[PDB]
Amino acid sequence: ENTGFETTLIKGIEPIRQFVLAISIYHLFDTKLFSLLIKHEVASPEVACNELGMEKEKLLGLFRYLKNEGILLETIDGFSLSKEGHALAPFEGWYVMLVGGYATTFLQMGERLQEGAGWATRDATKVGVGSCGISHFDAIPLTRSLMAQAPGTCTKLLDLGCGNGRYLAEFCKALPQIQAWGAEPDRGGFEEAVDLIEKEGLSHRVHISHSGAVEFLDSDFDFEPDFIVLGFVLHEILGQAGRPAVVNFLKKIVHRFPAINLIIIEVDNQFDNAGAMRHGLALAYYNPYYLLHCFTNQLLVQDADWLDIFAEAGLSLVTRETTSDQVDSTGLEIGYLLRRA
Amino acid sequence: ENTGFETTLIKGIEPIRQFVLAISIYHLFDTKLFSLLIKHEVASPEVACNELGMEKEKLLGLFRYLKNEGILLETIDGFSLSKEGHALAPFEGWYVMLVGGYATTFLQMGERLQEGAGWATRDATKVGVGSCGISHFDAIPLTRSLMAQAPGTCTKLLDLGCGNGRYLAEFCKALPQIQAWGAEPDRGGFEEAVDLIEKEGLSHRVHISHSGAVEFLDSDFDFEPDFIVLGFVLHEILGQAGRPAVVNFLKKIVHRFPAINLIIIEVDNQFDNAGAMRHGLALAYYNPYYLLHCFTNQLLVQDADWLDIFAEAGLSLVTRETTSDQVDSTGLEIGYLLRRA
Amino acid sequence: ENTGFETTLIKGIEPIRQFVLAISIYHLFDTKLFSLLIKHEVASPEVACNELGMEKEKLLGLFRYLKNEGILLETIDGFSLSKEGHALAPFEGWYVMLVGGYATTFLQMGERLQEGAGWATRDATKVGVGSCGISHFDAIPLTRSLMAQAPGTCTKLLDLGCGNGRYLAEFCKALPQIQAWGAEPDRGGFEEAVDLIEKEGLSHRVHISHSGAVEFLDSDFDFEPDFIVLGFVLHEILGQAGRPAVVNFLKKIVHRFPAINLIIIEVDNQFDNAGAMRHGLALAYYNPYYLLHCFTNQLLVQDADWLDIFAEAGLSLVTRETTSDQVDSTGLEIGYLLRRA
Amino acid sequence: ENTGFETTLIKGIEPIRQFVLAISIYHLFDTKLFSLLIKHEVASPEVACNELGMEKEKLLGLFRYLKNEGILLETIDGFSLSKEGHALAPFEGWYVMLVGGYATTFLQMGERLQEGAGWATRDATKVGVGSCGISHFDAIPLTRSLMAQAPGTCTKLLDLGCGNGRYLAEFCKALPQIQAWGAEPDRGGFEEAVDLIEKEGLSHRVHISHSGAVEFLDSDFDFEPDFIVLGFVLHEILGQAGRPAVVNFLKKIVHRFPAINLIIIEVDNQFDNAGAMRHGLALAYYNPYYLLHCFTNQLLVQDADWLDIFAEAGLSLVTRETTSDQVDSTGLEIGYLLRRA
Ligand SMILES: C[S@@+](CC[C@H](N)C(=O)[O-])C[C@H]1O[C@@H](n2cnc3c(N)ncnc32)[C@H](O)[C@@H]1O
Ligand SMILES: C[S@@+](CC[C@H](N)C(=O)[O-])C[C@H]1O[C@@H](n2cnc3c(N)ncnc32)[C@H](O)[C@@H]1O
Ligand SMILES: C[S@@+](CC[C@H](N)C(=O)[O-])C[C@H]1O[C@@H](n2cnc3c(N)ncnc32)[C@H](O)[C@@H]1O
Ligand SMILES: C[S@@+](CC[C@H](N)C(=O)[O-])C[C@H]1O[C@@H](n2cnc3c(N)ncnc32)[C@H](O)[C@@H]1O
Ligand SMILES: [Mg+2]
Ligand SMILES: [Mg+2]
Ligand SMILES: [Mg+2]
Ligand SMILES: [Mg+2]
Ligand code: NA
Ligand code: NA
Ligand code: NA
Ligand code: NA
Ligand code: NA
Ligand code: NA
Ligand code: NA
Ligand code: NA
Repeated sequence: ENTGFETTLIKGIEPIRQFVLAISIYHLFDTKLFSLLIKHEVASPEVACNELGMEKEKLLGLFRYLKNEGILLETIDGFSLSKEGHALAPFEGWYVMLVGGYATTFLQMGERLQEGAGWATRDATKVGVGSCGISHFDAIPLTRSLMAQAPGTCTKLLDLGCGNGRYLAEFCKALPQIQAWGAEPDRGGFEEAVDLIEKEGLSHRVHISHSGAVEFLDSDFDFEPDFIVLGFVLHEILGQAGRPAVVNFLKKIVHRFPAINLIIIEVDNQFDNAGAMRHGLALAYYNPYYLLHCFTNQLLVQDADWLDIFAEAGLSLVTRETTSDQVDSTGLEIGYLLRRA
Repeated sequence: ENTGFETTLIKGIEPIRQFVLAISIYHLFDTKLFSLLIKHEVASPEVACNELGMEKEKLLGLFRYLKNEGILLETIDGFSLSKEGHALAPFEGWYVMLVGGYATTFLQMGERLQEGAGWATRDATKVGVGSCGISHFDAIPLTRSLMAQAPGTCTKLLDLGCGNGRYLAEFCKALPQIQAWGAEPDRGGFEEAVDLIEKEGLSHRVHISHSGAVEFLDSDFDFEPDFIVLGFVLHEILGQAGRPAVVNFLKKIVHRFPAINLIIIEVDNQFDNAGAMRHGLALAYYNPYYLLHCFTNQLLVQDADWLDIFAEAGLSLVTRETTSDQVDSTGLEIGYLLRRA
Repeated sequence: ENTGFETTLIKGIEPIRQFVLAISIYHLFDTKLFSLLIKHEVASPEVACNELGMEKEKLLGLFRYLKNEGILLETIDGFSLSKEGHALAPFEGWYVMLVGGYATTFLQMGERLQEGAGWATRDATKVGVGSCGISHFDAIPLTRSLMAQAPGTCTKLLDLGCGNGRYLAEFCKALPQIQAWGAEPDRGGFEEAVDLIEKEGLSHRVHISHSGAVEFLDSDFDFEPDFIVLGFVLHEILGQAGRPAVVNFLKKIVHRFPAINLIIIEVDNQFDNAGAMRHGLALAYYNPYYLLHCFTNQLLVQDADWLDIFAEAGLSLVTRETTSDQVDSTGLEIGYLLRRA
Repeated sequence: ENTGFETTLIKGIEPIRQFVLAISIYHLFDTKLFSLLIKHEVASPEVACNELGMEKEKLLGLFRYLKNEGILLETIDGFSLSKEGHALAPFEGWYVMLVGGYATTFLQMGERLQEGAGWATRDATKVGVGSCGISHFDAIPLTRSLMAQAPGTCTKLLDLGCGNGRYLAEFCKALPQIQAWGAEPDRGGFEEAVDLIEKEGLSHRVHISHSGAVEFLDSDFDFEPDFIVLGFVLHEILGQAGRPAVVNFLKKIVHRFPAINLIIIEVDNQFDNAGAMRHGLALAYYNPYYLLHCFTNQLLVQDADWLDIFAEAGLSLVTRETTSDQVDSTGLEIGYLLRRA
């Protein structure tokens, strides 16, 4: 009979309905259709196709799908972002990072669970670009707050694992005296960083290198940074190379630059903390973030584990802060301002 | 200031939270962890790992993620499906089809929108296995209803595009006189069909061929089916080969078997019908289904377009029915019972 | 142990969380706080209190509650409507009708289920005001569409069960030549109608009477309307007085005004129609609407039952239409344009 | 044109859809229909009507409404609780308290905001019965944990503001040696307490008095309790009588019983704490709870304010605990075990 089955089916596949919506919103941003709709206000599929070099029948299908979900409006003149569509604008970075960067990673979990199957891969170009977009809201203001509390003023800034260079673009625009250097090991992210710096008119003040963090510190250069930012990069080194390697890397930084101010941003691993995981942002963001870190070659640890690593590396904590409670009130994103002990 | 940003962020990325949940539920089913939890009732990560050949730290991460979402319970003895987890059991086919089969397809939409980029690919093995799982609820009962209304009793059944052979397994178990033949062009789906038929003890009554529908009808065989089922296959032929090819294929069927009863199941294309698209199942299932058909080499048309194709092919409609309103009340899934005019 | 109980509790009481939010949004509109926030942009509790004659500690509690739900933003200068709060503006009529008018009705259902307990009461003033607010979107445009299909021109309009007189105000602003008369039996609704007509500068063109529909038609007056509108009033007469009374009332209308055009708006009773009840607006609005109509002295019947009543009353159907699919695509709200047979 | 209005309307009035569902679930429990469906498994409206003395057409309306929402299933034999309906069972206390006890309170907020309008009323019988139902999960296990940490053994227990006496029934069933006395000032709650104690076969061990807490301590009796429980009652006395009255009341307790162990359960007022208010249970339960406490004659204060009151009353804190993180992980429900300083 299957009595009452349909009502249970509609609820049972609600995650699938939102799964397709999340990928469709990601493409709406990533293909620049979102930016096109903002600029044109109303655009026919023909006009959007001519501008972005797309095929009309496929574009009309995406637009009809989004209109059925209320993201777009359709009039005789074409399609436009609805109020709900416009409201998505600030969240671009989260879609780019988690869908663009990590969709393949989540899809690989079944095969990667097998004994000896290795780490799930990701699209590190989208992870870096998306992460930088998110950092505009949480990590960049946290880094700015920590920088203002250091005894010295920043004049030469080094950002290792810089993604598309958004921290350097924001700090340099706000603080005109700064000269900066970013290192990004992902080739795609490195190319986006060189492009962003050029587009912002900062190429005379900011250089980007295609390099990993450890290899950059082992390389030869005359730049003498007074600040180094490690935004969510130490846990990647921790997973990739191990704890002794992280301690040695931090020791190398203060051996080479004894007067440097280090700003480290990390996520506290509270995956197994029942109360922390009930916060709406811990469930929407941190729960999938913790899951992907169990399948990739990256290792999140607790606030106390980081403090112990800093002590072992011969670093003193100047101050520790979490993000503004207006953007992320979980207390899981922590910034540390450190100096040589 | 970003005043009130976090509350908007939690709602803004709700599709991403459910996107990861949908992929995680898909793996819970696909890896056989769901079946293991049903059998064991409670299982430690060590016990599940030993049984399925998995790695404990990755499995513990998936289990902790699912426990945070309420799908699993954790006690000192291990993990178990919660009431919410158990409730997911009937929906396996939808997760396997839409996530397993079509996740890559949705992820390809951005690149496939470009002029000349071609059709998005899919994992046709998962599409066929998942589709057969869904058909247990909607299309198999619809096919059974249409078969009972035909003038002749079924003795030799041909199922073209059979997936894992679930229609043949269900009809043969319920109707012991039937001999059946299935054709599935996807190698993976064909192998699952041979395995399912063997596991059900039906290899003496059901044969499966690795073949497409048109090529199967052009092949040489002595089998004289009195019923042919085309469950969601004509729209694939329509997209792949065009309307004249579909008409010629239908004409070939009644030329070769003039007394045959044809049962065709298709989805009515009402993507642009405002009222139809507000039904909860049209939004959860048919909206993403219509979207994927704009990006793959398959073409959905309306009920009237199908009736016109049948008239052109020299077929008469015996009866037309939609699915039981207890499982799918949209009126979009339509079954046609046809014979030679 | 209550293992995993909290996650089930948060979902289990989700209807209670939204129950309080719905009442709070209703008060935000009804107390004029919503209009105050629109005008001031930002207001401290002190400023809102002084303007509306409210108590600061209670107002701060409502504001903090709404801020936690994201309806309001709080800055050093005070509270403001968020983008989410602004987006609620068009829905005022639904909150005023279903919460203001019918909260007491839903709350009485437990006691009214008892044998001989009678009909649940409602706040008919809020039902009329709220219903008129809703009608701006659905029923007024439907009435306008039906009026344009009638032969001749409207010069004298009679609206029986007019609520706050919104149809008369809207029709008088679009058709500056018409004179109008409204009858509303609820004293509160009648007083709101006299006030709305005066505020719109229409008192020289529109008269309102405190009267029921049947009693108005039995009264003495020289007004010769060429159009009579019965917007969701016949089913109230049907419940209150019975089917013979409705037929007699309709007969009386065309006996007194043989050349009149009648426009009747009614809701088709499809409470027991599985497919109809899966539409998102059927669940959000029509399911509670049907429930209220089982506990109040009002009777909804099917489209065919209305057509039979019109035939028995000696009326002929000129045309029948449903609402625009841009506002209500259920097909449940039906407008009939009738004349004497 | 109202382009795309319907999709915005369905989301805009989602709180109203859940508002009606919450009231309907409350009645399903309160009228004993939920218990009837559990016992019968399947019941026709006629059978439920005959058993509970209800009217068939109204009951059929409630049942059809619930079936459309998936709470009930309908077969030829009648209606039954679906899996979703069965899953509601543990949450009865929350529906009885917040809907039964406080629906009138939320509905009065608009009028009670006016200067000099006084405190909103509530149905204290439903608040006490509902609160006791909730306490089975959170506060009773917390009280049991605190009792086990006190020196000696409980033999005489006094519960002031006992509601329906559920703590006394549960403590008497787990500790068969204890005698108990409860005081409840609400007449309805007092009568439910006398009935519950009798139904549990505990009338020879447990006495209930119709009295407030302060008046009970001022009355004459020979009972010498070694434990007194004040479960969510001190904040009611605080609002009703003021801080000096609460301090005097606590002083009176240890003056009369110098060796007594006091167990006080209170909710920490973190209404204005951004991070606390993002927890799913803080939004679902504590946000409406805080709102009700701004409109009723009850005052919630912070953990530090309670500790200060205890110090001023001459009490010393033995231990302080929050609820099990399996049921309530907000840290907002706090239990204090106190003794004379
Ligand atoms: C999570 S993203 C953070 C980007 C940026 N720092 C921010 O805070 O938004 C981590 C970045 O570090 C890069 N990365 C990974 N391993 C690294 C390594 N060993 N050295 C330097 N960067 C690394 C990744 O490619 C990626 O761009
Ligand atoms: C949507 S699934 C439906 C499976 C099954 N008939 C059912 O109703 O559940 C479509 C199936 O047809 C197969 N198919 C695709 N093109 C085909 C063709 N030209 N001939 C035969 N089968 C085809 C696919 O590989 C897939 O297994
Ligand atoms: C659902 S409201 C509809 C108001 C308005 N016609 C509209 O379409 O928005 C029904 C109105 O009819 C009024 N009413 C109820 N019984 C009536 C009667 N016997 N005669 C006239 N009006 C009646 C109610 O007081 C209420 O104002
Ligand atoms: C929130 S209920 C808590 C009931 C029970 N103690 C529990 O923990 O579930 C508060 C109860 O205290 C009662 N109450 C209110 N004012 C009181 C007073 N001054 N003295 C005693 N009880 C009071 C109310 O009637 C109600 O039954
Ligand atoms: Mg990382
Ligand atoms: Mg297909
Ligand atoms: Mg009505
Ligand atoms: Mg209280
Ligand atoms: Na981040
Ligand atoms: Na890892
Ligand atoms: Na299907
Ligand atoms: Na296609
Ligand atoms: Na209406
Ligand atoms: Na009625
Ligand atoms: Na409580
Ligand atoms: Na209060």
